[PDB]
Amino acid sequence: EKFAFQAEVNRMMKLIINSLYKNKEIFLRELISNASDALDKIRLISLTDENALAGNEELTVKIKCDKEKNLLHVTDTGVGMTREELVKNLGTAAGTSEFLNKMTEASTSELIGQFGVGFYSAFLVADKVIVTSKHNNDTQHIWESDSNEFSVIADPRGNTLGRGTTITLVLKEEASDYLELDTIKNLVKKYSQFINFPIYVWSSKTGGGGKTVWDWELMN
Ligand SMILES: COC1=C2C[C@@H](C)C[C@H](OC)[C@H](O)[C@@H](C)/C=C(\C)[C@H](OC(N)=O)[C@@H](OC)/C=C\C=C(/C)C(=O)NC(=CC1=O)C2=O
Repeated sequence: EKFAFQAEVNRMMKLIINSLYKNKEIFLRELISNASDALDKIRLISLTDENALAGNEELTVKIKCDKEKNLLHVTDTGVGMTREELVKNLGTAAGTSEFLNKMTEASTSELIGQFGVGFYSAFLVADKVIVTSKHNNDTQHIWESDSNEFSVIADPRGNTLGRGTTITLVLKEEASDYLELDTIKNLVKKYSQFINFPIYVWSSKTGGGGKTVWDWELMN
C-alpha cells in the first residue's frame, strides 16, 4: 500500500532542505506559491470551460491554525491533483546531478523553487505532512508522509474540498510559533506579493461589546 522514497534522492533532499534551517519560515512562501500555481491553472481552464469551477466556485487560499490539534492548514481551490498525480509527483532520475551542479558549481532558498522541490521545505517545521486533494477528474484522496515513507488512500470523508488541495502540517514542538495568528498573518503578508488571488487566515476578530467572533481575514 505505502511507498518509500528513492534512497539517494531522499539523502540529498535532506541536505538541501536542512540548509534552509536559518530561515525555516520560507516553507510558507513555497506553499503559497504552489497554491498560486494551482489556482492559475484552474483559472486558465475555466476561461474556456466554465463548468470547471462547479465543484467550488471560489478561487482562494485559506490558512487555518489549529492550536487545539497542533496543525497548520493551507488550502486552495486550485485545480487539485488526482490519486495518480499524488503518487507520481509526490514520490518520484539523473536530474539530481543538475541540482547539485547548481548547488556546488554555484542560493538554496531560490533553487528549490526553480527545481520544483519547494514543497519539501514544509518538513523544516513539520514532522509529518498530509496532502488532501480533489481534482475534477477523480475522487478526494489523502497523501501522508514522515519524510521517509508515504502512502495514499481514498478520503473516507468523501469530497469535502469540492475542488482543490489542503496541505496539513503536524508541527514540530520547536515550531509551535506557527500556530500563533500574529506570526502567521505577518508571514502571509510578507509572502503574498505577486499572488493574484485573495489569501485569508481564519482568525479571531473584535466583535463588539466584548464579544469575540471568528471569520476569514483578508491578508492581501
Ligand atoms: C509547476 O507545478 C509545480 C510543480 C510540478 C508539478 C508537481 C505540478 C503538479 O503536477 C501534478 C500540479 O500541476 C500543480 C497544480 C500542483 C501543485 C503546485 C501542488 O500544490 C497545490 N497547492 O496544489 C503541489 O503540492 C505539494 C504539487 C507538488 C509540488 C512539488 C513536488 C514541488 O516541490 N514543487 C512544485 C511546484 C509547482 O508549482 C512542482 O513540483
